[PDB]
Amino acid sequence: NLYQFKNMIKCTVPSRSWWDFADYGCYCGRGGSGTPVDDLDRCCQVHDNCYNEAEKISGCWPYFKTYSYECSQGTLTCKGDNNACAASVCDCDRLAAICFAGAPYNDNNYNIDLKARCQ
Amino acid sequence: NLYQFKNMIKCTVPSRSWWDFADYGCYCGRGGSGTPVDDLDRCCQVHDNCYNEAEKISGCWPYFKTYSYECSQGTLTCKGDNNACAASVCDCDRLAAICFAGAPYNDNNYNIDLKARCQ
Amino acid sequence: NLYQFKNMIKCTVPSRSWWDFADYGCYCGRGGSGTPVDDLDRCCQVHDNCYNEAEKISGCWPYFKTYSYECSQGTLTCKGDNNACAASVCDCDRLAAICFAGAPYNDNNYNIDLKARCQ
Ligand code: NA
Ligand code: NA
Ligand code: NA
Repeated sequence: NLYQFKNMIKCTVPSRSWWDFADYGCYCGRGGSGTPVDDLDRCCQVHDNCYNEAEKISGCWPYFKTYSYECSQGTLTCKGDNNACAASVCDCDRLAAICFAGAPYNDNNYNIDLKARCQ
Repeated sequence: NLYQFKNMIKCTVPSRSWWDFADYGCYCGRGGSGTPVDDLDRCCQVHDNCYNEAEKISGCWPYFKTYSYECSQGTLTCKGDNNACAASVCDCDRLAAICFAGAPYNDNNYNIDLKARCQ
Repeated sequence: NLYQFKNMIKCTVPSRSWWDFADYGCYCGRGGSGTPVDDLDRCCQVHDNCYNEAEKISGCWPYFKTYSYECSQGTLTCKGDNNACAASVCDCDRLAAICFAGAPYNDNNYNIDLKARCQ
């Protein structure tokens, strides 16, 4: 669910706010089209594609679905007790959190004009 | 709930992204005031008024309430097993999805400046 | 939960829309950094800090957590039947609703450019 994704992010990028990732580029936190602005934005595009695949499971609603994971400080693991939807969503969140940790953050791509940059 | 509304939209307007409707005009996806910018925006205003009416039912929370509906490809139906809140919310979502299918989409009303257009 | 906070606001500031508070300053409805733009924005900053403290309770997710409160027209009370997470979240929402009622609303701080005002 949304809060668990937020906490995963806090596990891997403890210095940045969840808000820095909530409105970046063409895909982070909002938007589903256009050319990704930079590598971080690409991470968000992959995450978006990942959630769309999980939504194919009947009744699977990513932002609302609770799952079992663990952050053993810096390290993320999706636990084996998860159902199909949970496990899928947990995987999507995990991979994105790790993707966000490696990508550089360009302050200029924060809170951009979707009409001007997103195709 | 939010995901079911998203899927209703995908049933009736399969070509557009849910994101195209999430930030349009003065009423689509956000905002509750000002003069609607075009016919599509009017659809969103009617939907907003519809959710406010459903919220009069104790404990009825539109974006969170799950309901029974079906999309038999292009066609939408709210199933008879729904409680009062569910049935109401399902109706609101159904009528808007169909409204969105007929209204033309003006690219210029996407992600507008609420301060500049919304009274 | 989100809808209950919205209703608390409607209890204390019946004249304004929930939307007027959903995108104001650096902290209302979104953003977690920068210098608060005015007293209303400070209310939102305190509310944000309050939710972060409640999130320390295992499994406590503010926007999703349902609680027991009552609005006896103008007056707000968090009922004694709430668990730790509920009671905390209810308190955060109550204090903010009352804070919003006293602070003046500056139309110029609505839907601002986060890049330009938020540090
Ligand atoms: Na690159
Ligand atoms: Na017309
Ligand atoms: Na002051």
